[PDB]
Amino acid sequence: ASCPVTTEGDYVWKISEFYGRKPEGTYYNSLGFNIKATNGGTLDFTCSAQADKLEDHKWYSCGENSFMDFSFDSDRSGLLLKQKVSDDITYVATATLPNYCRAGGNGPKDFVCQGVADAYITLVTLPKSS
Amino acid sequence: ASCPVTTEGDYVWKISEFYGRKPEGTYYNSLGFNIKATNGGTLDFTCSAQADKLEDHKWYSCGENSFMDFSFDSDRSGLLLKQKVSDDITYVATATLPNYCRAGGNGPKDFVCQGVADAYITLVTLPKSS
Amino acid sequence: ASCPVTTEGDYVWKISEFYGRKPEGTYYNSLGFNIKATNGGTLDFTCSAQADKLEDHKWYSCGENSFMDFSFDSDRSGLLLKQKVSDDITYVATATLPNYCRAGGNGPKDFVCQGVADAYITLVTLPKSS
Amino acid sequence: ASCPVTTEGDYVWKISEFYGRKPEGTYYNSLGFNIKATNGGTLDFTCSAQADKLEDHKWYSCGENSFMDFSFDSDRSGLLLKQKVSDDITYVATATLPNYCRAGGNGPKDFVCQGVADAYITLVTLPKSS
Ligand SMILES: NCCCCCCCC(=O)O
Ligand SMILES: NCCCCCCCC(=O)O
Ligand SMILES: NCCCCCCCC(=O)O
Ligand SMILES: NCCCCCCCC(=O)O
Ligand SMILES: Nc1nc(N)c(N)c(O)n1
Ligand SMILES: Nc1nc(N)c(N)c(O)n1
Ligand SMILES: Nc1nc(N)c(N)c(O)n1
Ligand SMILES: Nc1nc(N)c(N)c(O)n1
Ligand SMILES: Nc1nc(N)c(N)c(O)n1
Ligand SMILES: Nc1nc(N)c(N)c(O)n1
Ligand SMILES: Nc1nc(N)c(N)c(O)n1
Ligand SMILES: Nc1nc(N)c(N)c(O)n1
Repeated sequence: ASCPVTTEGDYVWKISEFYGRKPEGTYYNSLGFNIKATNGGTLDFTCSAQADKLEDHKWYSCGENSFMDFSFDSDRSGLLLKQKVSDDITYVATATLPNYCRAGGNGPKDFVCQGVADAYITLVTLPKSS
Repeated sequence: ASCPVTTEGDYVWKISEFYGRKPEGTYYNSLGFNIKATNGGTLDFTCSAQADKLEDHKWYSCGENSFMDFSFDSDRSGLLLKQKVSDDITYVATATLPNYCRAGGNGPKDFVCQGVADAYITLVTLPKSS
Repeated sequence: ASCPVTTEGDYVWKISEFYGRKPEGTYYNSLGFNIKATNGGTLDFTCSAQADKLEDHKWYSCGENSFMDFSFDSDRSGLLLKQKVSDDITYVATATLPNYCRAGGNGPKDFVCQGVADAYITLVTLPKSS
Repeated sequence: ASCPVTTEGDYVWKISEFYGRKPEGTYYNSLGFNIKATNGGTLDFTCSAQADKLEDHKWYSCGENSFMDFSFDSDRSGLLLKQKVSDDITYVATATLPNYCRAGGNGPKDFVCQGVADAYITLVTLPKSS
């Protein structure tokens, strides 16, 4: 409404249901979130990754097939998405995914984090080239 | 080259590695194929479905998350894809996926089919509305 | 240690990282948890299900391939697992999966639940027959 | 019947619907097969792997969660399975998966292979230790 955020558009997607697990309270071993189109299109999918230790500032596929890559900066809960549409067109988008972490019960430094608010991202073309 | 087929374009995708299984030599219980962008974009994924009995002229998701649906007419090896880009824009596309079936060994009427040639599809906008 | 729970055995598995989403604060649309062997075997996997509305007291596969089924009673956070080992042998197992739900941000009655403690299940043979 | 093969048992599984793709007619980039219990138990799943280049004599998980690993010797179409049941018990099993390869259409040296017969494997305990 009067929120300083655009919540609909052909190049605007909603990010929701952020999850992550920090098995030792530091790095994530599991991270994910839902991505949905806002323009009445069909797109609605999970973007996630797992590893013994997930890295910051590293591209992960959103899934086995996915046309989308993502990267995370855990220090700022910052998400970066990338979509390469053609040889010459790539979109990127960013957001903060606010979340709350609490003890998960599976070890003395095990924490699980979940989103406390949705975020909206805008996809914008990267100049060809850098 | 001199083939009566367009093999590159922003709205042209390559279909390859068609597979299917007909457990009793009639209906499919498993069907799939690979879809790849031709314009240098990243898109490259598997579209598939399984059921005790897959139906002709029925939409199946390409995968759990997928932004794409497909339907198959097994009588003509005809594929139909659909992509709903927005409230008002939907693309559809069609092709024939030539294939060869041979005995699969898992029952006396078990046949497995695999693609013998790639196919190229063109995505075109459905008039709003029918 | 002095806890009234068995945490290791060939037929004892650890349940951890319970998650669930209640989009309208009532039924789950997403539920899952991790299952791990305690006896030094390799088994370690996710059991989950999604639907527009998940049902209580209904078997869901743990995953596409899984040899395990589960059911949930949301009124008591009660889990039931079933493993059919042979024509004549089926194991079942139960537990409570304690969890905490909090607002998820994706709608005014959206809640996300996560496990606050691990649980241990014991697999026991169902008499042949009921 | 009078076949020199055991087709049923608690430790005997049926292997069927072998598939593989050799993009350049040499190494596989995709390999898979179905595994089913013969004793009336529920087990029935796909074991597969993909990579730019799959390696011989290397363990691959059967799937993301799987309790089973496999390895393949492409020179003899030989399959090896491994199941670690406990700290001290591991089963292994072997078979030949007969198959036929034919041109797949997606490049001049692209071949796709599919099983021509089912195979039966027997799981047997590895002595503790080697
Ligand atoms: N006129 C067509 C506008 C809809 C384009 C939306 C593309 C979003 C994307 O996948 O980045
Ligand atoms: N100028 C942008 C043209 C590239 C658009 C390709 C969209 C293909 C699709 O997902 O249907
Ligand atoms: N002596 C063999 C004992 C290990 C059996 C564990 C089986 C657990 C299961 O999948 O239910
Ligand atoms: N008496 C119980 C016998 C059934 C055991 C089958 C175990 C097969 C496996 O997962 O290797
Ligand atoms: N929706 C969802 N949330 C999660 N925490 C996980 N792990 C998962 O796989 N899917
Ligand atoms: N970590 C994680 N979060 C999610 N939301 C999902 N779907 C998933 O599979 N994994
Ligand atoms: N005009 C247009 N641009 C895009 N980036 C996409 N994906 C699309 O479908 N149409
Ligand atoms: N039937 C089928 N075909 C395919 N090409 C793939 N990837 C799949 O998962 N299933
Ligand atoms: N809901 C849910 N929870 C999980 N722990 C996982 N792995 C999953 O895929 N989905
Ligand atoms: N049943 C099946 N066969 C295949 N060739 C493939 N690729 C797949 O994913 N599933
Ligand atoms: N290569 C391959 N073969 C299969 N039989 C299956 N299920 C799969 O996913 N991939
Ligand atoms: N006696 C027995 N041995 C095994 N190896 C397994 N898996 C099982 O369920 N029961």
